[PDB]
Amino acid sequence: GHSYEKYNNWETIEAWTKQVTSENPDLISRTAIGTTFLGNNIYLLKVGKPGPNKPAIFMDCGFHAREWISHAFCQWFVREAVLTYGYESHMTEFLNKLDFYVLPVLNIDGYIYTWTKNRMWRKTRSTNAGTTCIGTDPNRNFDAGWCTTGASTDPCDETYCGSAAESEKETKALADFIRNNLSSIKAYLTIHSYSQMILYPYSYDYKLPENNAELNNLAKAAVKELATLYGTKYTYGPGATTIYPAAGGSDDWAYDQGIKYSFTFELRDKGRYGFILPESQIQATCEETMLAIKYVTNYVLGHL
Ligand SMILES: [Zn+2]
Ligand SMILES: [Zn+2]
Ligand SMILES: [Zn+2]
Ligand SMILES: [Zn+2]
Ligand SMILES: [Zn+2]
Repeated sequence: GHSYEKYNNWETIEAWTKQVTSENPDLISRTAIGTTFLGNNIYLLKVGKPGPNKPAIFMDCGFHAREWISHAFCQWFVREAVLTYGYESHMTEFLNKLDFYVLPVLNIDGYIYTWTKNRMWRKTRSTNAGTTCIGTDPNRNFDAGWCTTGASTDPCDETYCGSAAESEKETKALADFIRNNLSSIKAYLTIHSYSQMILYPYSYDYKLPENNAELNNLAKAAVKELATLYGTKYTYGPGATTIYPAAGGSDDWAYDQGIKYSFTFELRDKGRYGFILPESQIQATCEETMLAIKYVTNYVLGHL
Protein backbone atom coordinates (compact mmCIF):
# COMPACT_ATOMS: atom_id res chain seq x y z
CA GLY A 1 0.00 0.00 0.00
CA HIS A 2 1.20 3.45 -0.98
CA SER A 3 0.77 6.37 1.39
CA TYR A 4 1.98 9.93 1.01
CA GLU A 5 2.46 10.15 4.81
CA LYS A 6 4.79 7.16 5.08
CA TYR A 7 8.09 6.20 3.46
CA ASN A 8 7.41 3.84 0.56
CA ASN A 9 9.79 1.17 -0.75
CA TRP A 10 10.85 1.15 -4.40
CA GLU A 11 8.34 -1.50 -5.51
CA THR A 12 5.61 0.74 -4.05
CA ILE A 13 6.96 4.00 -5.54
CA GLU A 14 7.38 2.31 -8.95
CA ALA A 15 3.77 1.04 -8.87
CA TRP A 16 2.67 4.50 -7.76
CA THR A 17 4.35 6.15 -10.77
CA LYS A 18 2.29 3.87 -13.02
CA GLN A 19 -0.96 4.33 -11.06
CA VAL A 20 -0.75 8.12 -10.63
CA THR A 21 -0.13 8.41 -14.38
CA SER A 22 -3.06 6.14 -15.29
CA GLU A 23 -5.40 7.98 -12.89
CA ASN A 24 -4.45 11.43 -14.23
CA PRO A 25 -3.86 11.12 -18.01
CA ASP A 26 -4.72 14.78 -18.68
CA LEU A 27 -2.02 15.98 -16.27
CA ILE A 28 0.68 13.27 -16.07
CA SER A 29 2.77 11.19 -18.47
CA ARG A 30 5.56 8.76 -17.58
CA THR A 31 8.79 7.82 -19.36
CA ALA A 32 11.99 6.00 -18.45
CA ILE A 33 15.13 8.07 -19.07
CA GLY A 34 17.51 5.15 -18.60
CA THR A 35 18.38 2.23 -16.35
CA THR A 36 20.39 2.02 -13.15
CA PHE A 37 23.55 -0.05 -12.66
CA LEU A 38 21.32 -2.95 -11.56
CA GLY A 39 18.93 -2.46 -14.49
CA ASN A 40 16.04 -0.67 -12.78
CA ASN A 41 14.06 1.77 -14.93
CA ILE A 42 14.63 5.42 -13.96
CA TYR A 43 11.11 6.85 -14.18
CA LEU A 44 10.30 10.46 -14.90
CA LEU A 45 6.89 12.09 -14.56
CA LYS A 46 5.90 15.01 -16.78
CA VAL A 47 3.30 16.98 -14.84
CA GLY A 48 1.19 19.64 -16.56
CA LYS A 49 -1.68 20.22 -18.96
CA PRO A 50 -0.57 19.84 -22.62
CA GLY A 51 0.01 23.10 -24.49
CA PRO A 52 2.29 24.63 -27.13
CA ASN A 53 5.92 25.66 -26.48
CA LYS A 54 5.66 25.27 -22.70
CA PRO A 55 8.71 26.13 -20.56
CA ALA A 56 9.65 23.49 -17.99
CA ILE A 57 10.97 23.12 -14.46
CA PHE A 58 12.97 19.98 -13.65
CA MET A 59 12.94 18.55 -10.13
CA ASP A 60 14.68 15.43 -8.87
CA CYS A 61 14.72 13.60 -5.58
CA GLY A 62 16.61 10.66 -4.16
CA PHE A 63 20.18 11.33 -5.31
CA HIS A 64 21.30 10.08 -1.88
CA ALA A 65 19.77 6.81 -0.82
CA ARG A 66 19.35 7.46 2.90
CA GLU A 67 17.63 10.85 2.47
CA TRP A 68 14.13 9.37 2.55
CA ILE A 69 12.34 12.67 3.08
CA SER A 70 13.61 13.70 -0.39
CA HIS A 71 11.84 10.77 -2.07
CA ALA A 72 8.75 11.53 0.00
CA PHE A 73 8.75 15.13 -1.18
CA CYS A 74 8.73 14.36 -4.91
CA GLN A 75 5.69 12.17 -4.31
CA TRP A 76 4.05 14.94 -2.26
CA PHE A 77 4.56 17.46 -5.04
CA VAL A 78 2.70 15.22 -7.48
CA ARG A 79 0.04 14.62 -4.78
CA GLU A 80 -0.46 18.40 -4.55
CA ALA A 81 -0.59 18.88 -8.33
CA VAL A 82 -3.31 16.29 -8.89
CA LEU A 83 -5.31 17.19 -5.78
CA THR A 84 -5.38 20.97 -6.18
CA TYR A 85 -5.38 21.44 -9.97
CA GLY A 86 -8.58 23.35 -10.86
CA TYR A 87 -9.20 24.35 -7.24
CA GLU A 88 -6.17 26.44 -6.34
CA SER A 89 -5.45 29.38 -8.67
CA HIS A 90 -1.63 29.26 -8.55
CA MET A 91 -1.10 25.54 -8.99
CA THR A 92 -3.62 25.57 -11.83
CA GLU A 93 -1.81 28.43 -13.59
CA PHE A 94 1.54 26.68 -13.04
CA LEU A 95 0.36 23.44 -14.63
CA ASN A 96 -1.44 25.22 -17.49
CA LYS A 97 1.60 27.31 -18.45
CA LEU A 98 4.58 25.14 -17.60
CA ASP A 99 5.55 21.49 -17.37
CA PHE A 100 7.17 19.95 -14.32
CA TYR A 101 9.53 17.07 -14.85
CA VAL A 102 9.56 15.16 -11.57
CA LEU A 103 12.14 12.42 -11.15
CA PRO A 104 10.96 10.69 -7.95
CA VAL A 105 14.07 8.58 -7.27
CA LEU A 106 17.35 8.90 -9.16
CA ASN A 107 19.46 6.46 -7.14
CA ILE A 108 17.04 3.54 -7.14
CA ASP A 109 19.66 0.87 -6.44
CA GLY A 110 20.92 2.71 -3.35
CA TYR A 111 17.33 3.30 -2.19
CA ILE A 112 16.50 -0.42 -2.38
CA TYR A 113 19.69 -1.09 -0.41
CA THR A 114 18.58 1.27 2.38
CA TRP A 115 15.38 -0.78 2.70
CA THR A 116 16.99 -4.20 2.57
CA LYS A 117 20.52 -3.98 4.01
CA ASN A 118 21.79 -0.60 5.24
CA ARG A 119 19.53 2.31 6.20
CA MET A 120 22.49 4.72 6.11
CA TRP A 121 23.72 3.97 2.57
CA ARG A 122 24.36 7.11 0.48
CA LYS A 123 26.01 6.19 -2.81
CA THR A 124 25.07 4.21 -5.90
CA ARG A 125 25.57 0.43 -5.93
CA SER A 126 28.03 0.20 -8.84
CA THR A 127 31.37 -1.57 -8.59
CA ASN A 128 34.84 0.00 -8.53
CA ALA A 129 38.07 -1.26 -10.09
CA GLY A 130 40.76 -2.64 -7.77
CA THR A 131 38.56 -2.77 -4.66
CA THR A 132 35.43 -4.44 -3.25
CA CYS A 133 34.14 -1.06 -2.01
CA ILE A 134 30.83 -0.18 -3.66
CA GLY A 135 29.36 2.99 -5.06
CA THR A 136 29.90 6.53 -6.28
CA ASP A 137 28.38 9.70 -4.83
CA PRO A 138 26.04 10.78 -7.64
CA ASN A 139 26.25 14.39 -6.47
CA ARG A 140 30.01 14.35 -6.95
CA ASN A 141 29.75 12.70 -10.38
CA PHE A 142 28.78 15.62 -12.63
CA ASP A 143 31.05 17.58 -14.96
CA ALA A 144 31.36 20.63 -12.67
CA GLY A 145 34.90 21.18 -11.37
CA TRP A 146 34.83 17.39 -11.26
CA CYS A 147 36.70 15.71 -8.39
CA THR A 148 38.60 18.85 -7.28
CA THR A 149 37.21 19.85 -3.86
CA GLY A 150 34.85 18.31 -1.29
CA ALA A 151 35.04 15.06 -3.27
CA SER A 152 37.16 12.00 -2.61
CA THR A 153 39.31 9.98 -5.02
CA ASP A 154 38.95 6.94 -2.72
CA PRO A 155 36.19 4.54 -3.92
CA CYS A 156 35.70 3.46 -0.28
CA ASP A 157 34.67 7.00 0.72
CA GLU A 158 31.17 8.44 1.00
CA THR A 159 31.94 11.36 -1.37
CA TYR A 160 33.75 9.27 -4.00
CA CYS A 161 33.61 11.19 -7.29
CA GLY A 162 33.61 8.08 -9.52
CA SER A 163 36.05 6.96 -12.21
CA ALA A 164 35.08 9.90 -14.47
CA ALA A 165 32.37 12.56 -14.73
CA GLU A 166 29.08 10.84 -15.66
CA SER A 167 30.61 7.40 -15.01
CA GLU A 168 27.37 6.35 -13.32
CA LYS A 169 24.48 5.17 -15.46
CA GLU A 170 22.09 7.26 -13.35
CA THR A 171 23.96 10.56 -13.66
CA LYS A 172 24.62 10.00 -17.37
CA ALA A 173 20.88 9.40 -17.86
CA LEU A 174 19.97 12.61 -15.99
CA ALA A 175 22.61 14.71 -17.77
CA ASP A 176 21.52 13.31 -21.13
CA PHE A 177 17.87 14.18 -20.47
CA ILE A 178 18.70 17.72 -19.40
CA ARG A 179 21.00 18.27 -22.42
CA ASN A 180 18.27 16.94 -24.76
CA ASN A 181 15.71 19.33 -23.25
CA LEU A 182 17.92 22.31 -22.41
CA SER A 183 15.74 24.78 -24.78
CA SER A 184 12.68 24.20 -22.57
CA ILE A 185 14.06 23.65 -19.04
CA LYS A 186 14.25 27.03 -17.27
CA ALA A 187 14.85 25.88 -13.70
CA TYR A 188 16.51 22.92 -12.02
CA LEU A 189 15.58 21.89 -8.45
CA THR A 190 17.27 19.05 -6.61
CA ILE A 191 15.95 17.78 -3.29
CA HIS A 192 18.21 16.51 -0.48
CA SER A 193 18.35 16.29 3.30
CA TYR A 194 19.25 17.40 5.89
CA SER A 195 20.16 20.82 7.38
CA GLN A 196 17.37 23.21 6.24
CA MET A 197 19.03 25.16 3.42
CA ILE A 198 18.33 26.57 -0.01
CA LEU A 199 21.60 26.53 -1.94
CA TYR A 200 22.54 27.81 -5.37
CA PRO A 201 25.82 27.82 -7.38
CA TYR A 202 28.69 27.60 -6.92
CA SER A 203 29.87 24.71 -4.79
CA TYR A 204 32.87 23.56 -6.87
CA ASP A 205 34.85 26.79 -6.46
CA TYR A 206 34.60 29.99 -4.46
CA LYS A 207 33.05 31.98 -7.30
CA LEU A 208 29.62 33.49 -7.90
CA PRO A 209 27.07 33.13 -10.74
CA GLU A 210 26.43 36.15 -12.99
CA ASN A 211 22.89 36.46 -11.59
CA ASN A 212 23.99 36.09 -7.96
CA ALA A 213 21.91 39.02 -6.68
CA GLU A 214 18.77 37.59 -8.32
CA LEU A 215 19.36 34.08 -6.93
CA ASN A 216 20.18 35.40 -3.48
CA ASN A 217 17.00 37.47 -3.35
CA LEU A 218 14.90 34.58 -4.64
CA ALA A 219 16.34 32.14 -2.10
CA LYS A 220 15.83 34.71 0.69
CA ALA A 221 12.18 35.17 -0.28
CA ALA A 222 11.60 31.41 -0.62
CA VAL A 223 13.09 30.85 2.86
CA LYS A 224 10.75 33.54 4.25
CA GLU A 225 7.76 31.93 2.53
CA LEU A 226 8.67 28.48 3.90
CA ALA A 227 8.87 29.88 7.46
CA THR A 228 5.32 31.27 7.32
CA LEU A 229 3.76 27.86 7.93
CA TYR A 230 5.51 26.36 11.00
CA GLY A 231 8.36 28.80 11.66
CA THR A 232 10.97 26.38 10.29
CA LYS A 233 14.27 28.24 9.87
CA TYR A 234 16.30 27.77 6.69
CA THR A 235 19.59 29.35 5.69
CA TYR A 236 20.49 30.14 2.07
CA GLY A 237 23.32 31.14 -0.22
CA PRO A 238 25.97 29.90 -2.65
CA GLY A 239 26.86 26.31 -1.82
CA ALA A 240 30.58 26.71 -1.16
CA THR A 241 30.08 29.25 1.66
CA THR A 242 26.65 28.16 2.94
CA ILE A 243 27.27 24.45 3.52
CA TYR A 244 30.75 23.53 2.18
CA PRO A 245 32.79 23.40 -1.05
CA ALA A 246 31.85 20.33 -3.06
CA ALA A 247 32.70 19.60 -6.69
CA GLY A 248 30.68 17.60 -9.22
CA GLY A 249 27.19 18.67 -8.10
CA SER A 250 24.22 18.52 -10.45
CA ASP A 251 23.01 22.04 -9.58
CA ASP A 252 26.37 23.60 -10.57
CA TRP A 253 26.43 21.50 -13.73
CA ALA A 254 22.86 22.47 -14.68
CA TYR A 255 23.69 26.14 -14.11
CA ASP A 256 26.79 25.86 -16.30
CA GLN A 257 24.53 24.49 -19.08
CA GLY A 258 22.65 27.80 -18.98
CA ILE A 259 19.81 26.93 -16.58
CA LYS A 260 19.75 30.22 -14.67
CA TYR A 261 17.58 29.11 -11.74
CA SER A 262 19.35 26.16 -10.17
CA PHE A 263 18.76 25.29 -6.51
CA THR A 264 19.53 22.54 -4.04
CA PHE A 265 17.03 22.09 -1.22
CA GLU A 266 18.23 20.52 2.03
CA LEU A 267 15.11 19.57 3.96
CA ARG A 268 14.45 18.90 7.68
CA ASP A 269 15.89 18.59 10.20
CA LYS A 270 19.01 20.20 11.70
CA GLY A 271 20.39 16.98 13.17
CA ARG A 272 18.09 15.70 15.95
CA TYR A 273 16.93 12.84 13.70
CA GLY A 274 19.03 13.70 10.63
CA PHE A 275 18.43 11.17 7.85
CA ILE A 276 16.04 9.08 9.94
CA LEU A 277 13.41 11.82 10.07
CA PRO A 278 10.26 10.24 11.51
CA GLU A 279 7.23 9.55 9.33
CA SER A 280 5.24 11.81 11.67
CA GLN A 281 7.16 14.77 10.17
CA ILE A 282 6.52 13.95 6.48
CA GLN A 283 3.32 16.01 6.20
CA ALA A 284 4.68 19.17 7.83
CA THR A 285 8.03 18.98 6.04
CA CYS A 286 6.37 18.52 2.67
CA GLU A 287 3.72 21.20 3.16
CA GLU A 288 6.21 23.90 4.17
CA THR A 289 8.58 22.86 1.34
CA MET A 290 5.66 23.19 -1.10
CA LEU A 291 5.51 26.88 -0.24
CA ALA A 292 9.16 27.41 -1.19
CA ILE A 293 8.85 25.35 -4.39
CA LYS A 294 5.68 27.21 -5.44
CA TYR A 295 7.40 30.53 -4.68
CA VAL A 296 10.31 29.67 -6.97
CA THR A 297 7.89 28.36 -9.62
CA ASN A 298 5.83 31.56 -9.57
CA TYR A 299 9.02 33.60 -9.86
CA VAL A 300 10.22 31.61 -12.88
CA LEU A 301 6.78 31.92 -14.55
CA GLY A 302 6.79 35.69 -14.00
CA HIS A 303 10.32 36.37 -15.25
CA LEU A 304 10.51 34.39 -18.49
ZN1 LIG B 1 -1.17 6.39 -2.71
ZN1 LIG C 1 10.91 -2.65 -11.51
ZN1 LIG D 1 21.97 14.56 -0.27
ZN1 LIG E 1 23.28 17.40 1.14
ZN1 LIG F 1 -1.21 20.61 0.98
